[PDB]
Amino acid sequence: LDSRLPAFRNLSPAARLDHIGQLLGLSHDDVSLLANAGALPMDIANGMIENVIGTFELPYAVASNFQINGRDVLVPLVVEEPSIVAAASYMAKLARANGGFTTSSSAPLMHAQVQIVGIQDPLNARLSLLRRKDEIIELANRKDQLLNSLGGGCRDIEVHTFADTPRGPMLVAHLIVDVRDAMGANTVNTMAEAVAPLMEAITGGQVRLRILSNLADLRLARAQVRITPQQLETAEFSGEAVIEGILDAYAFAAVDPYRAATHNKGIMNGIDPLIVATGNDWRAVEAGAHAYACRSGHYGSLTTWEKDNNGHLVGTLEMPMPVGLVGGATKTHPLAQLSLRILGVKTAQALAEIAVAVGLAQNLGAMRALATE
Amino acid sequence: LDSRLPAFRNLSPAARLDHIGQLLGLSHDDVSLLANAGALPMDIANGMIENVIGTFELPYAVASNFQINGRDVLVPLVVEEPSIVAAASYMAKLARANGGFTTSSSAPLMHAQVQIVGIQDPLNARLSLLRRKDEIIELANRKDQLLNSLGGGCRDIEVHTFADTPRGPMLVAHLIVDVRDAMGANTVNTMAEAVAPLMEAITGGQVRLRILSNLADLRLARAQVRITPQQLETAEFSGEAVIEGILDAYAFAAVDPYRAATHNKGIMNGIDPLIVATGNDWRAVEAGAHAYACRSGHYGSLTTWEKDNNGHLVGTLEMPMPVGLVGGATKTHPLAQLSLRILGVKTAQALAEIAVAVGLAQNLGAMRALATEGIQ
Ligand SMILES: CC(C)(COP(=O)(O)OP(=O)(O)OC[C@H]1O[C@@H](n2cnc3c(N)ncnc32)[C@H](O)[C@@H]1OP(=O)(O)O)[C@@H](O)C(=O)NCCC(=O)NCCSC(=S)C[C@@](C)(O)CC(=O)O
Repeated sequence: LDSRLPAFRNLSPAARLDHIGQLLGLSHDDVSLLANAGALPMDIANGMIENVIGTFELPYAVASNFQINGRDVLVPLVVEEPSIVAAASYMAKLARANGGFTTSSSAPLMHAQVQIVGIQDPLNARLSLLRRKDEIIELANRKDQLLNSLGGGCRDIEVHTFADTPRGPMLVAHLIVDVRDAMGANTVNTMAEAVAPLMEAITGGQVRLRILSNLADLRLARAQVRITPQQLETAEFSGEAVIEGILDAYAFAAVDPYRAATHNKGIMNGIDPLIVATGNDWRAVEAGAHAYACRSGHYGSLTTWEKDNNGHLVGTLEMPMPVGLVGGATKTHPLAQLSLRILGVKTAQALAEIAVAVGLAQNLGAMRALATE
Repeated sequence: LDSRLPAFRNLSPAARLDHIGQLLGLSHDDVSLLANAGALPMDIANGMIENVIGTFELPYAVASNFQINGRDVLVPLVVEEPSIVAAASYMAKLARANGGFTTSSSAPLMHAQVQIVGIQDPLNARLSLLRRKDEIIELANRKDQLLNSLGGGCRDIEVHTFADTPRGPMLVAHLIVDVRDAMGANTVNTMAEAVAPLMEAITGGQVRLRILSNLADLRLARAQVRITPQQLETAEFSGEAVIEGILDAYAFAAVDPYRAATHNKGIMNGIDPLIVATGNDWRAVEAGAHAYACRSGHYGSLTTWEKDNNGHLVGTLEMPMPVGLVGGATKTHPLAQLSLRILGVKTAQALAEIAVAVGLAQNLGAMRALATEGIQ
């Protein structure tokens, strides 16, 4: 694949769609899903959520120029706001000159919380759980034999205590679960429910909440980009001066939450539309993102911007990125499936890596514009 | 208006649309926007964002039972995830028995930031700006005649310093701008750019960033709800015990960020789908919400839950809520306009007040389910 899409910006929607179909070797019938309204039929929509009266469209777009670990990728995006897609495509074009985006990710590990109340010895009860951790892990894994055969499963447990709250002592167990190609919510919740009776027997306490955490800080995806000063030169400003301006803008985000909120919103402009296009839960991605940004005790920037030993601008994005290829609405929505086909992703972590590349690109675009006006 | 919508959950989509069309007196043309797929014309879609190749549908639903300061309201929602609309609807049903949701909001005030670097005396420059604030405020208000004539504009300035960063001393001025019925980005960005030269002249620094803040903590919207124990009784648990379980779930969120993230995500399950239904920017609402949740230096719960002196469960939500009745897709998408019609909102702050009511109801529904689920 060549993702450069020359003159895409100026083609009609129909022409653009035909080119995409040609590049990818889409069938006529796949192209029909975008060439005509109504790919989400009403019997599917009506079964997805409650009280349905119709469907609501947003535009479906494709960003150009992306390249991830040396492979060109086409990126579908669904959103209402202008300039997002153009900026992403432009920053991807710049990145390609220097190797594109380089990405990595952790295993798809999600937390399942099990909250325990009713005991006067939470700190002791924590150790009772840990002593019996293999038993707990085995009980969790008995509940999803398929996931274990797919290469996932409950890997570990961690236990945290809150001995002094206004509502009395609490203990919180986390199952740590590899959820393979799912976002993970229903997969881990089921394990949390399975182990609850055993945790009650061990601790002597009462289990209350059994629920994933959206702070998915064991499910991290990472992206890098590099930009040279020559690329950032304008009529008004040297590239070197733009790079210094971007570093100043970054330091401003790092110290001031009023700026960090906006800086990180720019990142989510790039990410959330890919999450929507793939039928994934964008509230989950947002909650993970912004809670992670404040993990230090200060709400700061998700990205970093620095100058390397050659004077080049180097950016990173590392963040939680819980997404699926299966589960929820990813399989339900025919255009979610088409998006995954467009992307060519074969694992959920591959999708997560593309997401962070797009977020990094969108922040780059915002940094560049704001440093050059 | 009566928003109870009896039997709604079991009616066909077409019958549901008929029933709300009767209640509202929707025109033929309004109803027909949902007779067939494709209500967003491709020429409008193509003008909205770049590189458009088609459209992407999500389900469009209406939550029932909502009442805001005594008035029934119907709430359109666009989202992919189950249980949200039902939970919001059921908690709204319970709320009605005790007066519905009570709401308030601040004026639609947004921050514009102007970042100034390279000043050798930033703390002194800040006073030079504050002395000249009327001048700055008048410059800000020079160009947007329409906003001024509608009762908005720049109201004030504040100035903050960060004298020691790794990139040297920074001054940051904020324009405080009433943006009336807009979210406000273009309004405040434009003002930030306009005032920049003058600030530079006063301070002697280089202006760098000129840009809104999404941490819209002067644009707050507030909701309250009340639920009695009799309303919460289940087969297994008294309503009193359910209240205690909900308070336990709240305290857990207040102390543990791993729970708070999830808890707040449930609020946003309620809010974001209304933002989407009205053509508004949900990334801006998300950023304001979650940044606000950590203003203290601890990432906590946006909602509060207590028991009052009568033993009733009382909940609050106060948060930033920047939304528009105008701008972008809110104007150009025919269903964003239909949603506004369904809602009956006449100002952006009224839309914000409904948003927080729905977020509050969603969080209550989520907690209630988790607090009452038996052990397996
Ligand atoms: C890219 C923009 C929108 C237009 O740039 P321009 O200099 O006109 O680009 P140019 O015309 O040179 O085209 C260069 C490349 O840019 C792409 N491109 C430009 N315009 C379009 C378009 N209309 N459609 C598609 N592609 C476009 C395209 O890839 C093209 O390559 P090609 O010539 O090979 O096709 C430029 O205004 C810009 O970079 N904006 C970045 C900031 C921006 O508004 N971002 C949008 C979201 S807003 C955001 S993230 C919120 C913030 C800013 O508050 C976040 C924060 O505060 O941090």
